[PDB]
Amino acid sequence: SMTIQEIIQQRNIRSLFHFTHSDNLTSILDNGLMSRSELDNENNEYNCNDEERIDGHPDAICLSVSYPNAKMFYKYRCLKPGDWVILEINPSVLWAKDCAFYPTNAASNNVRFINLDLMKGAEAFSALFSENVFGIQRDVNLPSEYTTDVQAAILVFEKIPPSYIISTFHPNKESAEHFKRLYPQTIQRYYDNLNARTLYSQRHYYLG
DNA sequence: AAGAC
Ligand SMILES: NC(=O)c1cccnc1
Repeated sequence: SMTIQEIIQQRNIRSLFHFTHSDNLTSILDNGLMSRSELDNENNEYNCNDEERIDGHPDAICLSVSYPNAKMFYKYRCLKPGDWVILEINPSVLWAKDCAFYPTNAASNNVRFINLDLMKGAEAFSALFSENVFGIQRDVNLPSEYTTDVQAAILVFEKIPPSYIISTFHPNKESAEHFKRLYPQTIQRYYDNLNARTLYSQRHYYLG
């Protein structure tokens, strides 16, 4: 059976993504990504989105494969003013860290009741690219690196050190420059015109 | 363009 690494190679996956409010970025670039449970245990300040955590795994960090969860992301941009950023993360996390793989949002009733052990591993990862995910039929032109359902999720049950963050995307140049000054060894990227296909876009538009 | 229960 194919390994996680083999699937990455075959599908041309190059990026994992994690959106977050800019309020969190200093702390993430300093300390790495941490779960809600761990931030609470360390008494670290953070700005979270979800007030329910219906997934049931507050000790896990949520990532996306190849494109952010543009639906949940846009919701929280409407609800929380200020700049949002998108962390780009090495696909190596998928094998190097303790990951569970979900073909849709990890809070969905379609996936959250399954034995967590069945969601680890290459078989669970391959399911993110299935021809039909709980009624979403994969488009025949969707490129190989994209999940069938834009909300497909990775839950990472340990910390992600900042060396796995390969770049960070900003919604304006000033935001990127601010963080570049503070973190000169890191890559801080930005869009000048947000009227464009950007990682802030819905995926169907981005790939259109 | 607005998850999840
Ligand atoms: N922060 C994230 O990128 C995220 C959160 C919830 C679901 N999928 C991704």
